[PDB]
Amino acid sequence: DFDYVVVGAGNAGNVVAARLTEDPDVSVLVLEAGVSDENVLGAEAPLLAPGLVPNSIFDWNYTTTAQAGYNGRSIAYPRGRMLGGSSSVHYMVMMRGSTEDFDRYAAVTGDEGWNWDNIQQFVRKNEMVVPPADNHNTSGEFIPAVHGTNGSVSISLPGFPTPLDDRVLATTQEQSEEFFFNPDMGTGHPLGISWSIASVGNGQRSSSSTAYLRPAQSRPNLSVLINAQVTKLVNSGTTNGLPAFRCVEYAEQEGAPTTTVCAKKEVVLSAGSVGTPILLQLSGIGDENDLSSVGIDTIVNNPSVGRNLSDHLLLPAAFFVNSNQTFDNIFRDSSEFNVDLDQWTNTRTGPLTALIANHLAWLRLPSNSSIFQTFPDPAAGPNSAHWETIFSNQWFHPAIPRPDTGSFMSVTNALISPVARGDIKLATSNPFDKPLINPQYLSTEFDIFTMIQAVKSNLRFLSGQAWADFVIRPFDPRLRDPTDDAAIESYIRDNANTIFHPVGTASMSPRGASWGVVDPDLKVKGVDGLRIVDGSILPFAPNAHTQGPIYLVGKQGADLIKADQ
Ligand SMILES: Cc1cc2nc3c(=O)[nH]c(=O)nc-3n(C[C@H](O)[C@H](O)[C@H](O)COP(=O)(O)OP(=O)(O)OC[C@H]3O[C@@H](n4cnc5c(N)ncnc54)[C@H](O)[C@@H]3O)c2cc1C
Repeated sequence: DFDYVVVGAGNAGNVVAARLTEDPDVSVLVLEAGVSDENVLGAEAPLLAPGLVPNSIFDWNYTTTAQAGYNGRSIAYPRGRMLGGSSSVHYMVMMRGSTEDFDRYAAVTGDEGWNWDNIQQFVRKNEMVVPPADNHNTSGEFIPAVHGTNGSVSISLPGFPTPLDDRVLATTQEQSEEFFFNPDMGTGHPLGISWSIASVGNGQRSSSSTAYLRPAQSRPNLSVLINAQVTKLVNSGTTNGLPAFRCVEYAEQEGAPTTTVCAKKEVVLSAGSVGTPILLQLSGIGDENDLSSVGIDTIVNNPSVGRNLSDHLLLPAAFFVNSNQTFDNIFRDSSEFNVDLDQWTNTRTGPLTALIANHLAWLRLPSNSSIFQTFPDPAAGPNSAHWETIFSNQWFHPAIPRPDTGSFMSVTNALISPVARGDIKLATSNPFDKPLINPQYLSTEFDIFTMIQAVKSNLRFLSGQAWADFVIRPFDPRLRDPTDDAAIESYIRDNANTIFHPVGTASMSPRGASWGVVDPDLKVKGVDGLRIVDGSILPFAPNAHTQGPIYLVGKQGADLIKADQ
């Protein structure tokens, strides 16, 4: 049998599998619930990413419970269900977080190994900078010294330019008190307006399966099974005075017979922020009251399982623009799409290599904001963000289809420092039934107050000279008057959604602490022979879209595992 098993084949799970098998005497089995990523056009051409999920064979098809903060709406909660995990369906944007995120992870676990300086070594293992598809001069768009040159994931500057780029840059000069330029987020200082960097190499997706699992596939000590959903972690004995969890049961689908396999050393859960708590609950590790309400016997009582869920909420907003160079028609006119598909297929250049956004703004509330009279600042620290703004050359909205007429740019906000916390729980003890995902969006005065300010900021930005001949009007007339707080708040609660960055449902904490699910070396508290390496362990939302930090976790976690061999 195998030394390790390998719970999901995702953003962090593929790092662990590929790193452990560098040593030819260590065998790993990866169990992935989903299908192959191989020759899925929508997962290779960057521009086609938004279409892949939610309603599809590549998605788990999760939704949230009804949100009172969103006037009663449930929203889709997409997750990738295939080789590469969510790294095969994401928008490829790459950044690591602020220095304050990592120093706070160190301070709260007691382990200086997490921690901005000590983590930089993994950015170098993790990434290499390669040319943008259009091969433009990237001089002054990032700082080469703070990025990798030899690591596994290919990253680059935007591969196709847009009419927004020069206007964003001119706003950073016209409006520099509020919107100054940031040369590179890799400094650990996220604030300001920076050029996007994305996990794209040679005009296509660089994902965790392309970058780690595929090169490693010729190894005889690595084994990868797809269509293999783990349905139970099995309490396999008692070792080191604790219940041991080194066996798993897996099946192809509901109703099929289950296969049992064991690890000699450890089972590694890399099922992500939704997949990991629910699997623990299904195996009897979680809140005793919740488990017995659904007919499950508790083996380890730990109420932190599935709690402390943080996410970045999303606010979308489209504006009509005077332009024929937006990406909207690629999605409406088949001739145009096919001309750009041909160029992409033959040369890996043109519109299909384009990103969701070429520029990103990371922003704070004023130091004397009235909200601070009743909330302590929820930012990771004074050099970190309250919100983000993302500028796209088309219509972008997760819940409203692109209109048939009009050219658009969109201004999407993400709330980076929420006060809200939610949970993930079981509705039933059937591993094939969907979970109850309740992020509790806009359930605090800080969260709604900040999104109102975010909209006023968006409107000062679009009112600059650079936009005068370009922006015509908002798609939604509630975005016309920046002084009308009632109209703005109505807009936010009818439109806010998610930007897909859940963390925290299996939080790491100090050894012995009375909250958290894992120790700082990522071992499950109250159990022997089980380790968690994915997004679920991060105890706070970072200053980053979450592939960047999650790859660092995948990287320290592989080392943490080797250190106990
Ligand atoms: C539409 C969307 C857009 C996004 N946009 C971006 C972006 O631009 N940039 C960015 O940085 N982040 C983005 N994200 C964030 C990022 O993709 C995730 O935060 C991160 O990749 C997840 O890392 P992971 O290793 O925790 O989980 P995953 O990559 O989700 O992997 C978990 C794996 O576990 C498998 N699994 C789950 N349960 C089981 C089981 N019981 N048995 C077997 N297999 C199982 C899943 O099928 C999956 O393959 C996006 C995500 C989505 C859904």
